[PDB]
Amino acid sequence: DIISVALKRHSTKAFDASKKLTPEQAEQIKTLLQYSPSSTNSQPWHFIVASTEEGKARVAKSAAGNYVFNERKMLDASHVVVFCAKTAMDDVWLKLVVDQEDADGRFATPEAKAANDKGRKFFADMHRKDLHDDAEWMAKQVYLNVGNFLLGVAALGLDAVPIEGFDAAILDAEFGLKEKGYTSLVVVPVGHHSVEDFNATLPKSRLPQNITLTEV
Amino acid sequence: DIISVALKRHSTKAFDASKKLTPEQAEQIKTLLQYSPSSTNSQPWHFIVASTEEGKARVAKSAAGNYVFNERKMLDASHVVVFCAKTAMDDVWLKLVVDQEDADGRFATPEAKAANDKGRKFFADMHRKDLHDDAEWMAKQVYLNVGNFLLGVAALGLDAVPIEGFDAAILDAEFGLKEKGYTSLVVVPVGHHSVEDFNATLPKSRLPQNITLTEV
Repeated sequence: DIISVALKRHSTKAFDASKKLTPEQAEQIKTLLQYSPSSTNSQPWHFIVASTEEGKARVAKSAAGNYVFNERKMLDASHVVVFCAKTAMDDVWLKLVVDQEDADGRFATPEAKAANDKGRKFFADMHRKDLHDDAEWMAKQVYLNVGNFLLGVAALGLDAVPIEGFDAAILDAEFGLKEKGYTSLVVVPVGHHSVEDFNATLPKSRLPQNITLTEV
Repeated sequence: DIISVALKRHSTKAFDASKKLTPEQAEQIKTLLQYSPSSTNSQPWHFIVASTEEGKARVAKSAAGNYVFNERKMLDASHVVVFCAKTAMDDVWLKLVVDQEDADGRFATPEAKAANDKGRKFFADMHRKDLHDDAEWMAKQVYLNVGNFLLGVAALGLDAVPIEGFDAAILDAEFGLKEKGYTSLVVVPVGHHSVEDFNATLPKSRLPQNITLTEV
């Protein structure tokens, strides 16, 4: 029951370090990351999945200064996913996407492929040429992926917490992201909460629909 | 099985206009919209849910020019959700949120309420005062909501399609959004796909994880 899932999930504030994902769960979270939708199937993303103690420690380097209050979340979780966006949408990437759709059998003719390519380039060009906002456009797709992921892991029975409170300059440098054409946006530790997760026993709060919703 | 849901959902290209969701089903999609997470529980969003012939026709005015390929999706679907972001993060909104958390019983002391406000304002100020990107920051939270929503409605057994191919200036004007403090970002028609939805049976395509994913 997905409504139950959405109401019962919460942002975990403390993880049980003794509780790890099963091998199947580890495969399943990667599937969730991969199969998120995105505008034009542009998939303008990279994920770092940290499962080792060293890998997690490397990510937790970003929980520094004002962000130290998120360090233990990264360290004690089973798996920590860093969601990264491309910094620029280039034609090489657009070619990878369309070539992949072709390999998967989505095009009946070379002319269907070309038309799909031209449509995708229309949207990309709107951002990278007209509005000069392709960085933010791609970042939006990554945040969409994040929303999909949080509901997904909850439906798997897994605890998680989305994290914007991290130093992306430190995290980018740690994984050489800038040179590779990426930048880190959101860190999401995943696992099982401990008894120290104070947010497990607080009521969920949201603004009333009277404020956020209009019907016509 | 949420992985099955993830793999079997698709972007609907043709809706059965004879198949309306009940008011009770609409209640569930409104719950999904409301209960999405967001940075600091900022909830910097408004939703228009159009379900009448005239309501959807109003939204569909935005699918003009190069966007006519999306017009029929907005007209034929049962319930069409316009995701909107706030255009600026104001102090009044921040107070609304923390007061709601208080009303919902999340603070045992005044200092706990004050701490939550202070933390929230730290992030808000980072965006609106330092980076001058609060509009983009909030739009990112709205895209996260969209990701949650697309997986959610799929898990309810409902078809949908996310739409960026609309003229947001036209949609904003039609619903007077800008002077209200909002701007439209994504239109999501929801309903049941028709047998003429070619995309319901086309193979799904994603880049392999060997490109997009790094394990450490």
